[PDB]
Amino acid sequence: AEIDEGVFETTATIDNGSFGTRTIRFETGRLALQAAGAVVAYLDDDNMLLSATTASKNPKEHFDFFPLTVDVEERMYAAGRIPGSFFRREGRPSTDAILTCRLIDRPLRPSFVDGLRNEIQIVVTILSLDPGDLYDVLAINAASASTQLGGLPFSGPIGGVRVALIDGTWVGFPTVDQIERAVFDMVVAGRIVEGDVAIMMVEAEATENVVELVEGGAQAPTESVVAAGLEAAKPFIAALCTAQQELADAAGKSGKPTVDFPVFPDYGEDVYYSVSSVATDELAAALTIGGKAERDQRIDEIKTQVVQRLADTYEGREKEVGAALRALTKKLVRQRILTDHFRIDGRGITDIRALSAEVAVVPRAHGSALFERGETQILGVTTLDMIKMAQQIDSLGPETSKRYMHHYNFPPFSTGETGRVGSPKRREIGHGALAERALVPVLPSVEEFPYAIRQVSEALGSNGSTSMGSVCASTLALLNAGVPLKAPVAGIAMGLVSDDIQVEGAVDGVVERRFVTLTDILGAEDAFGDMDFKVAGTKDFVTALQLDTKLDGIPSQVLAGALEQAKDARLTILEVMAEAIDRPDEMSPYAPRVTTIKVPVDKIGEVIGPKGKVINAITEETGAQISIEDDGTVFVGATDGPSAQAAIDKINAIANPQLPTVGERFLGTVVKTTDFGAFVSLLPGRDGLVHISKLGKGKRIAKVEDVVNVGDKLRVEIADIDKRGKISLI
Amino acid sequence: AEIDEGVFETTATIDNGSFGTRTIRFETGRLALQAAGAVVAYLDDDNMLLSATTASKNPKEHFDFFPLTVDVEERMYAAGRIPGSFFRREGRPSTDAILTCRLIDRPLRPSFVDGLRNEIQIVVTILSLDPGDLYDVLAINAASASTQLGGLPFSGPIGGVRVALIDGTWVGFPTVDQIERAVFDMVVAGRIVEGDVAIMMVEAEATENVVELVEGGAQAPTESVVAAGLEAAKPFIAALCTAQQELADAAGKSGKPTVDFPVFPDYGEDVYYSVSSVATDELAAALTIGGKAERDQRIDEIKTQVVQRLADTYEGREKEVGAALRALTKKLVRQRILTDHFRIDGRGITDIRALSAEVAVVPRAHGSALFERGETQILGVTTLDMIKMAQQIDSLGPETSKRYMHHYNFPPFSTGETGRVGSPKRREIGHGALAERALVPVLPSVEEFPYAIRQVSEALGSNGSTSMGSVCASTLALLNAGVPLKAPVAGIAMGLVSDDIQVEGAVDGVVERRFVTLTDILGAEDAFGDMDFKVAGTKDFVTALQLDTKLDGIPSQVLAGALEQAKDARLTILEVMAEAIDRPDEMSPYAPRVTTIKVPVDKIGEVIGPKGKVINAITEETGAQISIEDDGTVFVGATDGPSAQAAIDKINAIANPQLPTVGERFLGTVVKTTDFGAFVSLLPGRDGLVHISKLGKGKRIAKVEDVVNVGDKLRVEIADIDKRGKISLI
Amino acid sequence: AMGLVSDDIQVEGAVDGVVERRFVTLTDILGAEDAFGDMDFKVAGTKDFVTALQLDTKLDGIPSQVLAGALEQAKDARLTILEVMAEAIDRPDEMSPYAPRVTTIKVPVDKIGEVIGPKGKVINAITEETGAQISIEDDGTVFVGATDGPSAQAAIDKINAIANPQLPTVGERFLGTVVKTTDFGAFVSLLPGRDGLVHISKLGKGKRIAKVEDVVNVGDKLRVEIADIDKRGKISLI
Repeated sequence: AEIDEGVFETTATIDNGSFGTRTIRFETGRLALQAAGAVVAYLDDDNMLLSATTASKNPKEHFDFFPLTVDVEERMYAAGRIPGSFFRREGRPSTDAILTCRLIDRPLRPSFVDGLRNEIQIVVTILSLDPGDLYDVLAINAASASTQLGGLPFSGPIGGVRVALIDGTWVGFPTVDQIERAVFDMVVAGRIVEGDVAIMMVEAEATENVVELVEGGAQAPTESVVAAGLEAAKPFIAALCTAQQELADAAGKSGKPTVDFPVFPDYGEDVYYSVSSVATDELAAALTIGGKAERDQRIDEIKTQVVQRLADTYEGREKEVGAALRALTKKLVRQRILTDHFRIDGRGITDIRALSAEVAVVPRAHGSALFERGETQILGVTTLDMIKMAQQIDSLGPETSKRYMHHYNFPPFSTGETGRVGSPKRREIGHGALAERALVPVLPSVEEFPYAIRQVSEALGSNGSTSMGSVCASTLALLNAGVPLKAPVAGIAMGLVSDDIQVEGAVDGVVERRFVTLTDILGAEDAFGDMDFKVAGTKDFVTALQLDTKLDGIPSQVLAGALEQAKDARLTILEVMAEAIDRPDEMSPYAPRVTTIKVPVDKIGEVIGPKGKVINAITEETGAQISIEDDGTVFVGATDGPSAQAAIDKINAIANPQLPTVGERFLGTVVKTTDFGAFVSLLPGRDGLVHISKLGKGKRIAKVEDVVNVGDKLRVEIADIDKRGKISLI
Repeated sequence: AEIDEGVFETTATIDNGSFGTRTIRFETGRLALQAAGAVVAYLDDDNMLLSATTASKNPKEHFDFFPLTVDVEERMYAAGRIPGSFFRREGRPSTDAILTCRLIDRPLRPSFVDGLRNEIQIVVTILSLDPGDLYDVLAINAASASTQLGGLPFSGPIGGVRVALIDGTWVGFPTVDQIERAVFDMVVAGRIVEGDVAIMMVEAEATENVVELVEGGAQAPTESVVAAGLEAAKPFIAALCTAQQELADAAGKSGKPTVDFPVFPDYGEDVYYSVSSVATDELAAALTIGGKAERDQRIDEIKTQVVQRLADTYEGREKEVGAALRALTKKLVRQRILTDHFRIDGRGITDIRALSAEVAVVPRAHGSALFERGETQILGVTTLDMIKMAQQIDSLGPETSKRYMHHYNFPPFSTGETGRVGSPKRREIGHGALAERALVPVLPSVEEFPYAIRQVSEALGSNGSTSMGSVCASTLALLNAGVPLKAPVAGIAMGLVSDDIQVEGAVDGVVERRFVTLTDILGAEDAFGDMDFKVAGTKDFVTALQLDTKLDGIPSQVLAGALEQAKDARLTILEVMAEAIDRPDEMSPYAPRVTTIKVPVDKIGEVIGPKGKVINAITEETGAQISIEDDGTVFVGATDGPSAQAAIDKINAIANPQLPTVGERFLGTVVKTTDFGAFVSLLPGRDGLVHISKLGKGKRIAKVEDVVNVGDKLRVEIADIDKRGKISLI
Repeated sequence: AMGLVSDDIQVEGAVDGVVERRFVTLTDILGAEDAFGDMDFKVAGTKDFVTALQLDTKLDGIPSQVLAGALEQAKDARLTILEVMAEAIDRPDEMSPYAPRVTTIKVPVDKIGEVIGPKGKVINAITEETGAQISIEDDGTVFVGATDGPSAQAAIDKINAIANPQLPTVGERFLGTVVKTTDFGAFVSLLPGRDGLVHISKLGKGKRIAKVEDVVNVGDKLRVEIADIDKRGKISLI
């Protein structure tokens, strides 16, 4: 066992009520000795991931941001399988790997000492994944433990758990079974400070059967239930963080940092003091008028005047004074928004910016959308095709066949600046994943609507948040394409500014926490904002959330009000949508007309046979571009409507030995006809059953050469064909 | 022939005894006129490669190493075939191309003028490759000729041949047939200096059936036969290098270079004199204590004092100072490892550094290994799967279907420095290929153990040599995986330094040639070493070897002793290794439990025709999807223990039932009937036949139902036992 | 490739203006000539008709009268290089044995369905047993292939010995042996993938059958003779 010193193990016990108990263990020191921090993780004792963070000794100069680059080596051998690629090796990390990478990276950057320059990378390699489990929460927990153990400057460990509303109860670290049983899952990452846990980050979800459960008996996910879920997630985070700190202080490390890290602040305190003291009041006075027409030009001219005024004094320093002006205008806009609460546009705080939506723009495509909310412009397009082609990833997760894949784009010409175009970055994948995760539950079932949907959310220009516009374009396109949505979906971005300055407060202690939740966020608004939710859902139940608290948010009182404002914005957006388009439109004939049919499973051997030919010939000659389906039950389709109907008739005629019903005719492949009998060579192995006396009128033949006379008028017609499957007359 | 004025050609003849003679020819000037070097190569007038070397005129400053970038354009059209990729074009060079790239790049860097910075690239393209031939040795020979002809600063031409021991005889440049017949194939590359050949590189091998040949009558490949192979390869190298030299000096070139090359010495001569003078004997005396604790403190003390007596004196020159310190340090440690006969560890030379091994670490995977030799900690995991999926590369080489693929990993957090994780570099591929080539001979055959083995050698912190640890972890993962290895195999890196020192001699200079063979290598040890083997083999016969002599090694007396030291090291490894685990373990349930069965090929098309369907559907309804392969092997997905056991049981009881006996009662049914008879399908392996004439008990029978009415029991009765053993139903 | 330079200069003329547009079309281009050139064609074609062009006017070219002459110069150079061609090689050479000699045949759709049909595992079995890969489409064309030239002659031999047996001459008889028979008929592999029938007229060679068990036994002697063979690859027995 642990006979040697250096392998420090701990436990993280979670009850999860009466739905089973799972244990989480962190063991350090046995592996990856050289890396600064080598914690591993255990769930149920059948899950194993190893985390490691390594600090570059040589500091970086040309960098100006924090170069924290996280990555997950999602090795294929954790489950008992071999990669299916042409090279038999894991390639570039898949979509789920990049999603988990963004999941781990997001609640780590704010919790770092400002202005760190030495390159820091966190590696989380997967080693064993039981089926039905997700490698998200314990991965981020392990990474937090790893960066904690290494002695890096870190503001305490962060825990991460998944909760799920299953039958009115929340469970931690659920498996796929309860995830299907539950109606609403979210990940929650947080840190405890001063004895209270603060929700650093939460990424929500709606399952693939939430509508059925809500109709079948459940509670509609709303602000109350998500608040309850946060409350239920708090104790699990507390337990995880306590376990992490027990591990950290057990090793005797994470106390005094033996290795110091040179910090690179953007601006000095002296230049800050000088700039603020020389330009504290005139800039505020010029801002307070808010001309809304030339106020911007006035503020630029103040920046120019101040920078020429204090650029002669100090030579060779340019960026720091710009950052100092940024911080100045920062403090002024926050005090202004906490005292009189004006937005950059100058209008109210509880009203959405002007918007407009158009439908049926792209001519040939099966759908279109021009959701044009203010400056943000998003174009969405559907492309319906046969269930033959769809997302078919292979990875450690249990997901195998994605019917609905939601691509995305951030072309450089949209933002207003140049840049290379090619493989999308991680932000693109994250936003597209959020859009798909938000729009999945309302999409219809497979059986009612057997089709493959692909949605591309082109971004034709964007100022701030742009994923919600992508969701709106996606729903517009889905209704225009003919997909029978259960309920149109919509999204909106929700900001919030904290209270850093009180009312005067020289002798009076009062905290006017005027938690202004701005109805929408601009790029500058997100720059000087402190909070963001970006919720999205239908009229009744939310679908996605993304909260990225910097620190010590914990409103616990106005979160309901912010959710209510988001809900009001969502209903306004949906009302404008309904004024634009309301009901699922008729399906446009340019799409392939695939009509489902029902056949017995054992009868497929007669329908398709041993993967036979002639199917491609009929595809070329008529347009029956159907191929071998994985499910077996074949749904043939054709692009043109009349062609689709003709295909239905001819395949229904050729594939089956159809009963001689009323008006039934036989149209097969007649290659040979002879007079010494008859043969139906439909498919090898089996032959069409015939009756000897119903064809020969109860008379036999002796010879073919002499007996068969030239002149035999064959007035032979079948009278009755029964379904017994044998030959017997009276 | 001389078919042009200015095109010079020559020959390279080899006897190869009675196993055929293959002429080798190089002709220059006919192709690639513009590049500085235009050598092409011929083997048996049916193999063609063209080698070119181009020197960049503009010097490179920011570079500090030698930027010799070599690459082989393994053009797919050398054989008569088209690339099978989605774009019909050769993509990134395949594994064998990278292997040849490392094969050529390895014994060229030492044979260059020190401190060269001008970019030099060698391109070796393929044009024709007869099947059964390997494009390795003539490629490096042609590249050597190309670099010699171009007038580049070069030590001298190098020759390389592939020599294989067959039936006690060595044959150079063999085809695949003799290679399969042979038991040991070696590629030797070296130059000739002062009239004597010097072996500059060796890369050994063991064939795919070496053990069966050696047990069928042969000699076990040992140290003596390795020395014999080196001796037999010497004349071929001599002849090849002679041909290269006559080709070069025939052109009138390769004497005084018209084009000169400016060099960038690492450290200056004067700074070397200064550093030596200030730290001649003080540094030696300080290091003589061998404290091994504060040595870093005192060398940094020397560094700071060197700063304060030279950096003020000489400014703008800092890196070459440190180069001087490290060169002088390597000089002292070399002379001391000669005189005092001790290494960095401080203990005996013929002593293996501490080690430990563990088994069954990764829970879910089919195997594991924690070979933890000192600092270099390595991990290995097996993953058994079906034959249908495996490596199926297409290239010029005759290898098509690879069963055992041995991946490798060098994650950045291992060494303790940051890095970019993604596509592996050339060193990763080279080490992984060496490991796979060392392990392949002992792995069992297809028929006894039909499985697809894929193993990854994760590196969890490595200091110096790490491929041998990968091989050890490989044999552990295979042993724990359940595959019956013929004999476990390991290997230990072998170090050795030359002797520039003398026996005292205050006035004369003598030769004291005590070749101390370091039995383990650290990174610094190989940095200031001159000899490294990395041998690996079982108790009886070696499998791999990698010799990389710096220059003028030619021991010829102690190579056997060093190999015996390696033999003792690997015997100690294997003893501890068996102390860890000895015999192949029982097969783990999580693996796909495949059984072995045989079927008539001609008879599959009657009842086994469905194959891809029907059976899969029913066994998925019963909960075990089976991917039955056409070869007869039962490829079934065996995930759960009880499920897998029931699956293999039903399969064994359904596909190969115990052969029927007289008196067995089973109730079958007929499904097909026509005018020419009826097919009876009861069991595979015997197609029973029935008729209607015998159904009348030796009397004419027009109808059957007329005799039997309701209430009669159709008990299967043994009416009579005839000598023919043929009966009919009732 | 044809390259020309525009005459931006006049004949002296400090004040005189003469349009002496010496549009010199350089018949061959070097790298430096392209660098300081002003016109690129890269025209290519056969003796009769051109195929490709690539025009790269820098600025204000519009010759409209000397492009014809440039094309004639290109045609002359093309004819010269094609004469050098003809001196080098003239007619398509012999089809090299090393490359895969694939020979095609044309048969109707009915022949395809009988021989292979739905492309089951029989195609793979034939490929493994002989070494010939066959790609068949129902568009009317029949591609039958084998990589090696010897494999190709083996494949054509099997096709023209199974589908198209040679018609025997007068006086020759062939004696064959069967490995397993039946009573319903013979499982002779005249057409793969299909089993025929033997009529009641020729079962007894003109003899009626009276008793099944008492007289007729299993293991009797039966001879088969060909009636007629067509060139369509059929074996019609009546």
